[PDB]
Amino acid sequence: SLLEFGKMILEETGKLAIPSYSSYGCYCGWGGKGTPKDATDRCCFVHDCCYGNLPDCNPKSDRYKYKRVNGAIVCEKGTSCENRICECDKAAAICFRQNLNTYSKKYMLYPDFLCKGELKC
Ligand SMILES: CN1c2ccccc2[C@]23C[C@H]4[C@H]([C@@H]5C[C@H](O)N4[C@@H](C5)[C@H]12)[C@H]3O
Repeated sequence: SLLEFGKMILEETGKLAIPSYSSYGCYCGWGGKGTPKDATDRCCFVHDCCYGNLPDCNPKSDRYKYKRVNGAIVCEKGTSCENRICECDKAAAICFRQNLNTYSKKYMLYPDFLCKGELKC
């Protein structure tokens, strides 16, 4: 759920998912249109796609458990949905951490009309 995801992000990047990741570019946060603006936005695109592979799960509200073995994220065993949701989130958190160097404040609160294009998962 958003509770685990938000905490994962904070731990990984040091940034508060809200508002650092919840209104960035074309895919980070409400939204799903156009060409991703940068690496961080691509992380959110892939994340969106990952959740898209789970039509009968509920990623925003289904809670999972995860632990950290030193710095590594390890998804704990739960229902099939919880395991798969956790893997989606873990990947996004790592992706965000891998692209912190290019994270740009100019993409925060990015206006909708500038999100143009088609990009299939
Ligand atoms: C296609 N679509 C869906 C079709 C059928 C079930 C679920 C989904 C979506 C809605 C949502 C979300 C991501 C994000 C995304 O932008 N949308 C996609 C993938 C999904 C994902 O959970």
